[PDB]
Amino acid sequence: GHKIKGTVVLMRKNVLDVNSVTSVGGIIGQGLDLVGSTLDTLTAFLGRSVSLQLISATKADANGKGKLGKATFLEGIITSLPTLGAGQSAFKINFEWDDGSGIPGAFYIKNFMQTEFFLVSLTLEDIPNHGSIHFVCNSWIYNAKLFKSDRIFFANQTYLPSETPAPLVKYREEELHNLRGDGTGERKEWERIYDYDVYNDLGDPDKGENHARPVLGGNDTFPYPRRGRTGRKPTRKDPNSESRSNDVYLPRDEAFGHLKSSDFLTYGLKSVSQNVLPLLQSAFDLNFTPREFDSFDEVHGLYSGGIKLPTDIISKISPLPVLKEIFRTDGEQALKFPPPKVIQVSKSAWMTDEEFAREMLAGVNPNLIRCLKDFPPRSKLDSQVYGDHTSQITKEHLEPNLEGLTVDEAIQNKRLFLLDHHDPIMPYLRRINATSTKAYATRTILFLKNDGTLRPLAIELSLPHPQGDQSGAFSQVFLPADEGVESSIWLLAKAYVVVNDSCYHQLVSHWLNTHAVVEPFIIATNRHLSVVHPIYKLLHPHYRDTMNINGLARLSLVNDGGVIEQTFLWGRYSVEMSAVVYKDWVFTDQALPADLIKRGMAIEDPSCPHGIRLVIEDYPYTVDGLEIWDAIKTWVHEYVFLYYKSDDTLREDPELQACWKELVEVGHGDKKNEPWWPKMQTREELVEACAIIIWTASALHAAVNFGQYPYGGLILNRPTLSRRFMPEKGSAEYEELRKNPQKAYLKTITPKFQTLIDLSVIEILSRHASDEVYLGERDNPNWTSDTRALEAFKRFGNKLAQIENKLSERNNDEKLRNRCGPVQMPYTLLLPSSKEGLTFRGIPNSISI
Ligand SMILES: COc1cc(OO)ccc1O
Ligand SMILES: [Fe+3]
Repeated sequence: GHKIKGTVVLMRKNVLDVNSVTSVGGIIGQGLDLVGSTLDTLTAFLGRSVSLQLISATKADANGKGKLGKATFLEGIITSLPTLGAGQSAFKINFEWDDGSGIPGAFYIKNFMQTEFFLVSLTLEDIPNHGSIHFVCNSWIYNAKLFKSDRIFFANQTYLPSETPAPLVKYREEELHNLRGDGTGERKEWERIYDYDVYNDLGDPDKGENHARPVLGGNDTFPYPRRGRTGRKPTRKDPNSESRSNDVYLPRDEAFGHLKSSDFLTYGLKSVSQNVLPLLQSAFDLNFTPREFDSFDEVHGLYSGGIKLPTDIISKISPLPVLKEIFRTDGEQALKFPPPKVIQVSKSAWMTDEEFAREMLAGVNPNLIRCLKDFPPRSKLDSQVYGDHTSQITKEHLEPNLEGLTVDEAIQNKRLFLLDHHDPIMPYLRRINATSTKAYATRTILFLKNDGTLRPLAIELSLPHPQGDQSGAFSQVFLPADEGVESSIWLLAKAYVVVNDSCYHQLVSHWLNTHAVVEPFIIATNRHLSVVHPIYKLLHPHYRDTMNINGLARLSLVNDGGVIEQTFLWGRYSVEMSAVVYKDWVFTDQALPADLIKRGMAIEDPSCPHGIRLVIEDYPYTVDGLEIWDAIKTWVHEYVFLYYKSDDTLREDPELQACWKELVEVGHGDKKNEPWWPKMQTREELVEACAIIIWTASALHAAVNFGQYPYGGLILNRPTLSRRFMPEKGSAEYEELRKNPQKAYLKTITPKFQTLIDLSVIEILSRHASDEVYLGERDNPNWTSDTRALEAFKRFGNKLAQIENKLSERNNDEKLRNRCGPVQMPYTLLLPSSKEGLTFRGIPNSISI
């Protein structure tokens, strides 16, 4: 018949593996672009090492399964190739194919090498009038005897759940079945089995009672999204907890390798909590560095001279992989930190009222503020009088040197806003304040001034059960002052609000509303939508490395004695408190327009550009994100209506339906009966659902994760812990504010040790890897043969490229100063593209850090 020409592109384990790639990190992509040939070790793949077998998409055998044509082995290396690129090795392989064998549509691969490799692609240079077929793989191929079923890959062509090619139908449903792989057994590194399980692996019951943590999800007290199932043996002292392991399983392929050493961020983070944390505390349990800061100047010295420690420790936390890049130093005993953008221009601006309020709109947590409708603000808590009652905010003390409006008119004109942190911490406060932490539940009323700037009017510091629990809310309301002890008091007052905000942001805005919430969709997508499905291809890029970064969090971030419990206010009740907040989480309210309206920050107004009128126009996060959200909406809508002819073609889609059902009923199973879930019946419901998922994985996480060090790298500006209560007016504490307010501020906020852990961790989190795939229409190569989709994708990147310039001119507009503030820090967090490193910009396609 003939002999089809195929070219296989792969990558060897050495190239992507951290343990062996800890040599290159200064520059990647270059180095003669490993054409494969030079330093030939590739002969190893030749011979009886790897075999491929074509599956016909047009010719079906006895039953109806496509005809397979002779296992062919790799023959020879292709030295160069126009589009080879770094770390890749090409191989030639011709297949025995007759004219009457049909068109290939999938292939099987066997790896007899005893050392996995990353298969990249396969291209076929056909026979009849049919063009070149491309197979995009990007998957690790492990030894052939470990599988029992044999790895299968499908060509470029995207087909609806019809599973289209008849000879290909049973191959499509079979692999999907392989992806679910039942729900029994312990998962191994080489497996690609996606399944759910509850959060029952965060504590360590065997090591103690002090170490057990409540089971998150599967119950009504602490509901939570499901997480990827790992099959470890249960804890001994507890059948419902999973035993800890220094290695958490995630389906192979969800774990992304890198070419550069400095890009294994999860590796850096694991090392900080395993090598750096333990080594760091010994120097404090010693005396090389005092346990506390004594002045602000001593804090500013962290990014200048750094912190001197015994060279014995430095020669240990310096030569190690990935950190050898992150950590700054001079030589012997001097761990420095890069200066955060917050003080690069002015070192004092963070203390200004205008900066404190501006950060509620353009900061690390710009998602909470809400337009105040009634007065005084009331709680949403139960019958414990203060929720039934309200807030004790002084209506007698609102609006000093500003507007001569009443509280009734200010609300009518929509000039009053609220940053409510009262309810979430309240029920755990008596418990939190029993430890070494002393916190308050807070509230802060802000006023919109004529110049467009926001200004905090009053802060209410509330405590629990003043002689009770019922009819309880020991509140105190503090007002702004610019001098005398009253100003040192006010400064401390803001630190109480911020300690609440930083913790709410870390656990909710960030971990919960992003990392936690997105994982069940990833499991749902892989278990039910075939790689070939159009929706699968729309979703995939936004899932990259999410399960891997989350697996690390469960292991050392949000675990029993992790960094989060040790650095944030909510302490050991950190994660469980976020499950209590999950209670109020509603999918549809995650869309930017809905969220804004929900918080009263925007009203529906058809005349306006995005269909909504903003209550505060100088609102960076909102103004910018609305542009990106709309870009996402248009792209998903164009993409969806390209494959779905009518609403009935959607309802007929078995893969899409089984996917959503399992997502609602299992993935976010604690909310299966929620009335707000979209029904996958209309095409506009699928557009909305997909837009929310993408928004969450890209722009929401970006706006939330990337300003962490730039704003919070200065612990004074974003303290994460409160150690003291507000100084008693006549006590020796009050006299200390008068004497040394700086040291008074330092004893109230996060201690020195925890500050070094926080800076280390949020420094890694806020950095962009060099091989980051950005929202800016970035994908990888030929993900689909559908020319129409490719074009709709280019249009997407094009509107993003235009949005970028658009955001750039706003930062140069001096009338919009909530974008810069006294700190002179232009809001660049929502710009799509970035270079690498601590760049206060860049929107990755997915939650990768
Ligand atoms: C537990 O949640 C977290 C997830 C993170 O991933 O970016 C980082 C810090 C966290 O506290
Ligand atoms: Fe993150």
